[PDB]
Amino acid sequence: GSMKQLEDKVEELLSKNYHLENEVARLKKLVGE
Amino acid sequence: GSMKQLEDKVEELLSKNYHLENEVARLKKLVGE
Repeated sequence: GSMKQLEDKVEELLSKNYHLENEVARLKKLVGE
Repeated sequence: GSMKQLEDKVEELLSKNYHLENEVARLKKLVGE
């Protein structure tokens, strides 16, 4: 109910946020060194 | 109440998701061409 579905929606975006940010870090290493 | 605060939390992650993904796209252009 509510919280667990809304929070599951938030956390799912948190998961791709994890992926994007990690992807950025990897790319910015090549656009870094 | 609930929805507007939970959804505001989701949408805020959606905002950085926008930034990360955009940042990835820019970086992957340099790690692309």
